[PDB]
This record gives sequence, C-alpha cells and structure tokens, in this order.
Amino acid sequence: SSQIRQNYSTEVEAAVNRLVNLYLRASYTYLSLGFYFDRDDVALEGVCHFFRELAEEKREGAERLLKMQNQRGGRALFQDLQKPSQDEWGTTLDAMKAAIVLEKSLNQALLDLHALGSCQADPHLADFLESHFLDEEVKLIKKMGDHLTNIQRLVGSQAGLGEYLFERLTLKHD
Amino acid sequence: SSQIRQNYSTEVEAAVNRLVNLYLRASYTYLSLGFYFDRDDVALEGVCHFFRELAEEKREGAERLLKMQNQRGGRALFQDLQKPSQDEWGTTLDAMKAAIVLEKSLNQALLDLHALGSCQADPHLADFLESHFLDEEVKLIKKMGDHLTNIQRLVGSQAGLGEYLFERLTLKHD
Amino acid sequence: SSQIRQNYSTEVEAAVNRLVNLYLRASYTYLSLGFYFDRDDVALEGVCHFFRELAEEKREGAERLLKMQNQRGGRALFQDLQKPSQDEWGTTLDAMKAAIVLEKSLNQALLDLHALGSCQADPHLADFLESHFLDEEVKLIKKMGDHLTNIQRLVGSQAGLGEYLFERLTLKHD
Amino acid sequence: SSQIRQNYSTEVEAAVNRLVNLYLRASYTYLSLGFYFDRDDVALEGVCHFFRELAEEKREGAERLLKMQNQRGGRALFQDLQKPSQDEWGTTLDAMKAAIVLEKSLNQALLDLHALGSCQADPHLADFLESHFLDEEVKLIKKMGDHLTNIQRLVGSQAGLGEYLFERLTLKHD
Amino acid sequence: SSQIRQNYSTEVEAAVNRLVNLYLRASYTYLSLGFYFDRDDVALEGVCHFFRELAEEKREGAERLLKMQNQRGGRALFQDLQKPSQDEWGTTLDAMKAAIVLEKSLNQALLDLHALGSCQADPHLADFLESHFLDEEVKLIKKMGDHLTNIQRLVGSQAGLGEYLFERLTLKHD
Amino acid sequence: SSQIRQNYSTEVEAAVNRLVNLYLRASYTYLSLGFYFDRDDVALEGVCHFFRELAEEKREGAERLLKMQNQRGGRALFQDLQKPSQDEWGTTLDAMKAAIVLEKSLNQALLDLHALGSCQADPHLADFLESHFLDEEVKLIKKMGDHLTNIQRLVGSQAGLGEYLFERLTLKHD
Ligand SMILES: *C1=CC(=O)N(CCNC(=O)c2cccc(O)c2O)C1=O
Ligand SMILES: *C1=CC(=O)N(CCNC(=O)c2cccc(O)c2O)C1=O
Ligand SMILES: *C1=CC(=O)N(CCNC(=O)c2cccc(O)c2O)C1=O
Ligand SMILES: *C1=CC(=O)N(CCNC(=O)c2cccc(O)c2O)C1=O
Ligand SMILES: *C1=CC(=O)N(CCNC(=O)c2cccc(O)c2O)C1=O
Ligand SMILES: *C1=CC(=O)N(CCNC(=O)c2cccc(O)c2O)C1=O
Repeated sequence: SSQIRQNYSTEVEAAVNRLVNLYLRASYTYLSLGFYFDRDDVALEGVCHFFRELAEEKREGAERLLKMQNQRGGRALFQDLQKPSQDEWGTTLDAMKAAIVLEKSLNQALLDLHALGSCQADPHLADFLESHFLDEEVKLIKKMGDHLTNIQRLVGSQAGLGEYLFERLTLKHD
Repeated sequence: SSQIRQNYSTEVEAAVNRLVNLYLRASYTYLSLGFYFDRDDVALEGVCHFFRELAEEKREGAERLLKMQNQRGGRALFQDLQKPSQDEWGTTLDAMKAAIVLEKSLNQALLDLHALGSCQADPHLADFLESHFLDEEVKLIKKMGDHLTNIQRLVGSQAGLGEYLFERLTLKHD
Repeated sequence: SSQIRQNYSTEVEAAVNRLVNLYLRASYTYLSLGFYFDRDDVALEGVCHFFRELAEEKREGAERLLKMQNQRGGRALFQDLQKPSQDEWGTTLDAMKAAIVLEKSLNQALLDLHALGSCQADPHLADFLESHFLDEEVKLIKKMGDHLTNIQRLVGSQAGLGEYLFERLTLKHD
Repeated sequence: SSQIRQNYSTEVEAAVNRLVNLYLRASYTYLSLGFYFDRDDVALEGVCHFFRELAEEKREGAERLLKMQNQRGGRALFQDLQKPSQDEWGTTLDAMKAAIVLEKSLNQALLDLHALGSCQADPHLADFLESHFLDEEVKLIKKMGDHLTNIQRLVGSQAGLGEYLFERLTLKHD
Repeated sequence: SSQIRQNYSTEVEAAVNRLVNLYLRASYTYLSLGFYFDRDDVALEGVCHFFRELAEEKREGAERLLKMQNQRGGRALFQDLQKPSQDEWGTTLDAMKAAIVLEKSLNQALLDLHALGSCQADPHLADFLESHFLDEEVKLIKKMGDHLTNIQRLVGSQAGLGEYLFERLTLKHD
Repeated sequence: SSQIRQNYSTEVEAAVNRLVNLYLRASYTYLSLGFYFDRDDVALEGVCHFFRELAEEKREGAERLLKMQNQRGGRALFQDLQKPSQDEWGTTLDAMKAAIVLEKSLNQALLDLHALGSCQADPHLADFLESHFLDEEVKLIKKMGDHLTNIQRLVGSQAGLGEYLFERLTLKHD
C-alpha cells in the first residue's frame, strides 16, 4: 500500500514472504522428485505424476500467499530458491519419507505463522491460513502416511515387485 | 499415526473420542424419539421424521469427528452408548424441550473442546469445529426454539388440536 | 398399541427389542472396524469401505425391526449399546474372522426368534424374518467366507503383499 | 431468546447492534454517493453503479448480522441512521478516498468485535466474522486502492479527460 | 442541473426529498418488523417474510423518487433516518395495525405532493406519482385491510391458534 | 540411462541443465513482475496478467527441457534459482524493457546450445530447439517490441494517462 494496509504487522508481512519461499522451495523439490521418477532407470510413472502434481499444488499455495500479501498491502519480496536437498531420491519409500518430512516442515511453518498472527490479533491472517492451508496440509499428510504404510507393507520382502505394484495399483497413471 | 501426528495433544485426542460418544448418544436418543412418534398411539409422522433426520445428522457428525481423529493421527476409541434418558417422550412439546436440552449440551461440549484446542494452540481443531459444527448447532438450536414457540402457542388451549396442526402445517411429512 | 396389537406375544416383543440391540451393536462394531482400517498405520481403504457399508446395513436392519415393532403394536425399548469387543482389529484376516463370528451370532439370533415366533403361531413375524433377514444373512456370510478363503490364500507367504492385493483387487475402493 | 441463548454475552449483543447501525449508515452513504454521480452535472454512470452496488452490499451485511443476532438469541435494536457526512461528493477521486475511509472504519469495527468475541471465548461470533465479513472487506479495500491509484494516475494532468476514461474503461456501465 | 431543469419548483424539489426520507423510514420500520417476527420467541416466518418484502418495496420507491429528482434536475438531499417507533411489535394484529397506519401516512404524503404539483402545474410530477405510487399504495392498503380482518376473525378466541393459522395458511412461507 | 543414451554428449547434457535453470529463473522473474503490477499502488491488471502468463510459459519450457533430458538418457540436475534482479520494477516501460533483455538472454542461450549440438552432430537436440523454442522466442520478442513501441508512443507526454490506456486497450484483462 500504504493506502490500504490496516492491522497488518511488519512481522507477519516478513513471515509471509518467508512462507512463500518455503512453498516455492517445496514445489522445486517436487519438480526434482517428479523428474527423478521419469528417469528410464527408475521408470515409475505413477510416482512421477504424484510428485509433479504436488509441485503444482505447492506453487499454487505460494501464489495464493502472494495474492494475499498484496490484498493486505504488504510488499512481496523474493529470495533465492535453494536447490533441493538431494539430486537422486532412492526408492519410492525413500521419496515418500522425504516428502512427509517436507510437508511436516511446511505445516510447522503454517502453525508458526498462525501463532504469530493470533499473537498480533490479525484474524484475517489466521482465517486465511485455516481456510486455505491447514486442512490441505492435514489431508495431504494423511494421504502420504497411508501411502507410506502401503509401500512398507509391500517392500518388506520382494522390494521390486512391491514398488511396481504400488505404482500400478495405488497411484494414478495412464 | 505416529508417522503423521503433529501438534495434536493427548488432551484433544481424548476429548474428541468423548465428543464422538456424545454425538452417537444424541443420535441414539433421536432414534428413540423418532420411533416413539411412530407408535400407533402417538402417531405424529412429521415429528417422527424430524427426529429420525436428526438421528442421521448426529451420526454424520460423529463420523466426521472420527475421520478427523484419523486425519490427525489420533486413535479412535469407543465406549458404550448409554441408552436414552427416557423410554417414552410425552407430547411434542416435551420432546422438543428434551431435544433443545440435548443440543445445548452438545453445543457446550463443542465450545469446551474449542477452548481446549485454542488453549493447546491447535488451530486445525479449532477451525474444524468452527467450520463443520458450531454454526450447524446454532442453526439447529434456533430452528428448535422457533418450533418450541409455535408448539407453545398452539397448545395453550386445545392441546390435541394444536399438536396435530403443528405436525401437519410446520413439519415435513408425506 | 393396544388398539392394533393382535397375535403378538410379549415374548416376541421382548426378543425383537433384544434383536434391535444386537443389530445396533453389530453396526457399532462395524463402525469401529471401518475406522481402524482408515488409520494411517493400517491404511486399507477397501477394507474400511467394506466395514463402513456393513455398519450401514446393520443399522438399516435395526430400523426395519423397529418399524415392525410399531406395526405390530409392540413398544420399542432401547438398552445400552455395548462397546465393541476390541479396540484394534489386527490384520484383514483377523477382522474378517471377527466379522464372520459376529454374523453367525446375528444369524443364530434370527433363527432363535423365528423358532419362537413359529412356536407362538406368529406367521407375520416368521415371514418378516424370512423375507428381510435370513437370506440377507446367508448371502453376507457366504461373501465373507469367500473373502476369508481368498485372504488366507494370499497371506500364507508374503502376508503384506497379499493383504495389499486383496484390498486392491477384491474390495471396492476409489 | 432466552430459550436458545448460549455463550452469547451482553457485550457482544450490543456491539452487534452497533455494527448493524454502522453497516446501514455505510449503505446510506453509498446511496448518496450513487445518486450524486447520477446528477446531470456529474454524469459518471459507472461511478454511480459502483456506489449503488456497494449500497446493496452493505445492506446485505447488515441483514446477515441481524439474522445472526436472532440465531444467537440476542435482540436486535435499531438506532437512527445518521445522514451521510457530505451532501456533494466532489470528483471521483474525492469520492473513492471517502469510500476507502468509510471501509477502513467498518473494517476496524469488525476487528474490534472479533477481539471482543475472542476475549469473551465466543468462537461462533469470531468465525462468523472471519467467514462472512473480514475477507470481503479486505477484497473491497484492495479493489478501492487499485481504483484510487488508477484515478490518481489519470488526473494528474487533464483531470476531466482522466475522470471520463476511468469511468468508461474501468467501471462497469451500460 | 441547472442545464436541464424545467418547470420544477423548489417546493416540489424539497417535498420530494422529504418523501424519500418517509419511504426510507418506512423501509427501516419494516426491517425492524421483519426481524422481530424472526425472533425465536416470536417465530412467525410468514410474517417476517411479509415485512421484509415490504422493506424492499419501500426502498425501491425511495430509489425511484431519487431517480426522478435527478431526471428533473433537482438535488437529492438526505436527512437522518429516524429509528422506528417501537423496538418490539406485539402480535401479528398489532403489527398489521401499525403497518396500515404507516401506509396511510405515506399515502397522505403522496396525496399532499400530488396536490402541490397540480397547484404548481407540474404534470410530470403528478403523473409520476399516479403511475408509480398511488395505485401501489391503494393495492397494498387493501391487502393489509384484508389481512387485518382475517387476523381479527382468528384471534377473537384462541389467539395463539389463530396467529399460527394465519401465518401458515395466508402468508407466503417455506 | 545408460541403457538408452545414444549420441548425447556430456557437454549437451550439462548445457541443457543450465538452460533449465535459466528458464526457471526467467519464470521466477516473471512471477515477481506479475505480483509487482498487482500491488495496490501500481494496479495495472493487464500488465500483471501479461507477466503471470509468461511465468507459466517459461516454466513449461523448463519442463519440456527436463522431459527431453530424460528422453535422451541424461540426468537432470538442479541448481539454485537466483532471486530476480530487482524487487520493484518501475513503470510498464521499465518492465517491458527488462523483459526484452531477459528474453534476448534466453534466446542467446538457445542459439548457443543449438550451435553446440550442431557442432556435436546431435540433430535431435537441434531440431528439438528449432521445433519448440526458437520460433516461440522470436514471436515473443516481436510481441514485446511491438508493446515497447506502443508504450513509448503513449508516455512521451502524459505518462500516467498513457500507461493506463495501454493496459486497458492493448493488454488482456477482466
Ligand atoms: C503468543 C501470542 C499470543 O497471544 N499467543 C496466542 C495466540 N493464539 C493461538 O495460538 C491460537 C491457536 C489456535 C486457535 C486460537 O483461537 C488461538 O488463539 C501466542 O502464541
Ligand atoms: C485456557 C487456554 C487459553 O489460552 N484460553 C484461551 C483460548 N481461546 C479461546 O477460547 C477463543 C475463543 C474464540 C475465539 C478465539 O480466537 C479464541 O482464542 C483458555 O481457555
Ligand atoms: C417350539 C415351538 C414349536 O412349535 N416348535 C416349532 C416351530 N417351527 C419351526 O421352528 C419351523 C422352522 C422352519 C420352518 C417352519 O415351517 C417351522 O415351523 C418350537 O421350536
Ligand atoms: C482481550 C480479550 C482477550 O483474550 N484478548 C485476545 C483475543 N484474541 C484475538 O484477538 C485473536 C485475533 C486473531 C486470531 C485469534 O485466534 C485471536 O485469539 C483480547 O483482545
Ligand atoms: C392548490 C393548488 C391548486 O390549484 N389546487 C388544485 C390541484 N389539483 C388537484 O389537487 C387534483 C387532484 C386530482 C386530479 C386533478 O386533475 C387535480 O387537478 C390546490 O390544491
Ligand atoms: C562449432 C561446431 C560446428 O561445427 N560449428 C557449426 C554448427 N552449425 C550451426 O551452428 C548451424 C546453425 C544453423 C543451421 C545449421 O544447419 C547449422 O549447422 C560450430 O559452431
């Protein structure tokens, strides 16, 4: 703004910019996961699709946060997007564990920003997160956990066979 | 879980299990109310329908709570369902008063769990209740109060005639 | 009633109330089974769906029994619903065995009530059970037995893999 | 009520009546703005439409607040509606500045009532405001600010020409 | 204007502004009536709907008057809207009597303005009122009188029963 | 691969990874441009849309490059995405100049990679670029140049008025 800004603290404004960076980094990590599973020597198309769709979801979250920054009169500021933590992601099990770790770290950042906004008596911020992010993250984390249990069930013995079956029979593919 | 659980206190987990029990008990009480009004010596079909639909609503609430328990990584635990407080429910007026008492007790339990979750800095829980339960209860309680006033208006004099008219002209029936 | 009651013994009236309780307890047991399989550390969606649909079927049976109680002029009386026998249900095999045990106990109660009604020369009761319950139970018990054999075939060796395949390829899921 | 009222403080009840008055006063101010721009010596049809639609929006907000007062068992009490602050509203720029001032004052009243309700542990009130008012106000204030910037851009030089172009090319008209 | 004003006296211009105020005050009185009948301790939905629709009709009349003020080149001037005469409105009979009193006072103001305009040889004003207001008021007053007679017929004896029947069987409701 | 890789040099593989980084950096720069023009103190919706659509186009280019990396048996490797060169982007003219600079730098990188691939006798790479990138860049650069000329024509005198008109009459908006 400063023509529209009202009840929007500098602390929240900066934390929103940080959360945009976290969501875009998550979207980048998922881009990397997706194309790893499209390698000809990995070749699990369902897994690739699963992570490519999450890359899109996380970019959308970032964009909603940026829209909101501007609705409140804050200034979007971008930082570098750190490269993902790995160049190769292992098995579907390794990948799904890394994804759940990533999601829990995003969820904690959401929770932290909600607490700041509730502290700052910023109910628009708090409801924004409640309405568009918190349940999306709980639903995604539950789906990931369900996947992890199924993958684990499958790859106790006959790990190859189990990885193929999960990709074929649980994950969406052509 | 414990693979997905995050920011979900044992206190909230137990209170959610208790609230499931309260909703299922309410659904049972409404089952009983419904079939009481289907007796050939009571025979108020609109009233029966009204309570049978509330039995379904309260079971749905319980099921949403149980879904949520699992989304958060808590463990659903069931207790006995206590039989309803009465075997015979009197007149439509008596029944509607009992229903409003029941609803207010469910609403207070919701309010209590919201307070616990807000105390515990559990905004997913608080929003879950706000989004799916609190306004449903306020709307139902208002409808019940509107009914009670109409029933009372009718059964001051000519109590039989008034009970019949309310069932015929206010409540949904075939 | 007592304006409509005809050829409807106190013994049958009480046994019908007991059978309503048994069906509602079975529906509760299936609720518990269903949500157990929705746990993130169990995560067998087909199995959850299978038991949640049986919860609905058993509640419907109870409701038909209650309708019938009132059609005959008897008085519905509700008792407590005892909590299910277990809080955690083990593997799909354990669960399906428990379900078959439960069904056989409901079937025996049906058979017992049919015998009482035939003894009491109550052909409406006997036909009611024949028409709406006995073949439903035989068909369900046969489906359960078919499932049990398939589960057993699968989990002799590679128990995880087999549990996943059964849920994926036999049970209805999204 | 007092048959339905639960967890609804006298402080909130009175503040809701005050907020109804503020919304209806805002709707009146917008009525005046609208018809000012319909004057033959002002004659900016888009601007008239813009303010007449806001008059309707603010009346709708008041009506939702009054519905809610009754849902909670409070008593609606009306006060006079003070005449708008001006009889003539100047240029589109003057008018849009006055509108943003008005909106910010409504938003602050919303924020104030949210704080009271959160203080009073009234989560239905707080969610009611979050769900139906706070983001509507943030979205409207942002649209007004976007308009103000465009109007300002236009009327630096050639103020007549710029006022006409904004009305023609930004605002909805026939 | 003063570019368009022709044959439009200052006396008529001021009386039109006064009549706008009277119509908006009537619309406010009807808002209050409407929400009174939506109270849970009043609870006559047809009556609420009846008065809420009249609130809309009276606002529309005010808006047509304001449009006309501007068509003729007069200047709309707004005054405060006085709060309604009562905070609680009694029975349907009391309310309908108050409404007929209100309508007759609006009708007299219309008649008075018609006389002024005919005196001033302002046939556009006179026809405007004839075409859009006078018969609308006569039709509404007749409907109110028909209602009053029916309410009176009903609440001679068994006043509660009669109030319920009128709302149910005469007034439009869901 | 290395099961599928054929005629695909390490030099091309690395240059493709670099070009992915350049396209994703361009997409990030356009994200920033887009949200700058959505600021309430900038407020040029057409310009925002124009840059947000380019953010999507550049991400799509990166994704096609990554698909191709894997089709050829190379290994995608991601680096950090450097933050954009500016935090605030000035006027539409400044922004469009920065965009043309950015595009020309991407085009040169395409040309450079084409030369490498033609040097390496890698006709699949060369045709891939010819078919999916080179004419897309020439068409975009021409559109940008057409825009720049129009913006310049407009903001010689009356820079505000001209910026508004270009956004309104050239760029796609709601
Ligand atoms: C330090 C600031 C402060 O007041 N405090 C509380 C903020 N509130 C919450 O974290 C919270 C969480 C969930 C629901 C609520 O309604 C709620 O207030 C701090 O953290
Ligand atoms: C004891 C725990 C605590 O902090 N305290 C406050 C919890 N907050 C609320 O009850 C409440 C109610 C409605 C809206 C809110 O935003 C809100 O924080 C306790 O009860
Ligand atoms: C004790 C009461 C009595 O008479 N006796 C027989 C009831 N009949 C049956 O059990 C039966 C079962 C299946 C078909 C029939 O037609 C039928 O009579 C007792 O159990
Ligand atoms: C004085 C009453 C009180 O407890 N205190 C806090 C009320 N809470 C908030 O204002 C608030 C704002 C935004 C989100 C929340 O969750 C929240 O509790 C007072 O103002
Ligand atoms: C004082 C002004 C004047 O001339 N006089 C008459 C106005 N005319 C009427 O009141 C009237 C009413 C109905 C139909 C007509 O055609 C008509 O002229 C005054 O009141
Ligand atoms: C150094 C490698 C080499 O041979 N040399 C030529 C590559 N060819 C081209 O750059 C080119 C450009 C456009 C169309 C062609 O058909 C074509 O060969 C080097 O740069």
